[PDB]
Amino acid sequence: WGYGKHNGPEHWHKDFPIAKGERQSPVDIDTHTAKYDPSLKPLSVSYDQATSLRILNNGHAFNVEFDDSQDKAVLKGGPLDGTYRLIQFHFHWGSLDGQGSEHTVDKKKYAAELHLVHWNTKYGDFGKAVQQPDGLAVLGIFLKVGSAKPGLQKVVDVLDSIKTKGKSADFTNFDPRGLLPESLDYWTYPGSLTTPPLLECVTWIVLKEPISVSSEQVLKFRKLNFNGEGEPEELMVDNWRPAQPLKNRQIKASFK
Ligand SMILES: Nc1ccc2c(c1)S(=O)(=O)NC2=O
Ligand SMILES: [Zn+2]
Repeated sequence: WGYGKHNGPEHWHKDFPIAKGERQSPVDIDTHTAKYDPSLKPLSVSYDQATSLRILNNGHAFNVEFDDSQDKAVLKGGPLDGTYRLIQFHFHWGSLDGQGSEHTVDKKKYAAELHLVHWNTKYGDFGKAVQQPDGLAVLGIFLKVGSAKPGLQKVVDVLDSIKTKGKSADFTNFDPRGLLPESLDYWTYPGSLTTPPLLECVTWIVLKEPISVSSEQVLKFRKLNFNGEGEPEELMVDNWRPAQPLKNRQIKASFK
């Protein structure tokens, strides 16, 4: 599986039949269909004690990994019951500034989308959490091209060291608060992982307010490679799944 013609999203259902399931992600967020829920509590993002460890090119995206062996960076509140622990973040992006996000907003595609992945601590570890319908909470943040995001630049600068699949680099003392917009207003709905195995385990929490990154920052994302060292260069671009049918679901908004 990957993102090309021959093994991209339209093919994934053959190995992963859940691809055509009842709660697949991403979706288009139709802002005028979403229901404002005055009872959704504010989101609590508690990243003070976050301990970043490593950055890895996995052949599909790059992942910034965290020490999740204790409650140190956690998401609570909003639509969530209990405490969800940050494990990793990664992005999805385009070959052009006009595409790259997975979620869309009134069919608008952003240049990229950040996903901060958390697991429900009632399930003990990530692997058990993904078997549960409320196992994960993914905080999704859109990226638009404009001004640079200074809190992204440490990431951008290490990409050269992980150009190809399987490469990793120590990535300590990275503060993911630097990647958040000002507002924590959000939409939320029940969905899935957006890559195989496409498990239907996610509560999505998608911020309304995009962050702005520079063109130069996103260009550096686009210099990464899907292939391994020594193989023909296939640029890591357009690593996004397109919108899937909403089916029998409701999107709730935290704001009017
Ligand atoms: N645990 C996860 C593993 C991979 C992915 C996700 C979660 S995502 O945030 O749905 N987008 C993904 O690629
Ligand atoms: Zn993702």
